[PDB]
Amino acid sequence: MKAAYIIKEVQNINSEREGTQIEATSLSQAKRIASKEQCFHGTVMRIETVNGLWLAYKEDGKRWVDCQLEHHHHHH
Repeated sequence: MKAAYIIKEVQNINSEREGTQIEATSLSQAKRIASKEQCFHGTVMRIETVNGLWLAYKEDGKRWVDCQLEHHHHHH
């Protein structure tokens, strides 16, 4: 089944902008779509859920960085 993702192209890793709605059948496929859709040299592509959770992002010339998906809990 397709899932909804949001792809953002941002100037800086810790920047926020409106993204674009995509559908993809896996996170792997969403990453392929996001890299293909990059419009500007030197920006960061980020994949989020519709609820705004960071899933992964990629700077130019670097590999995808996968982000932590679970809510925090106390370890002590």
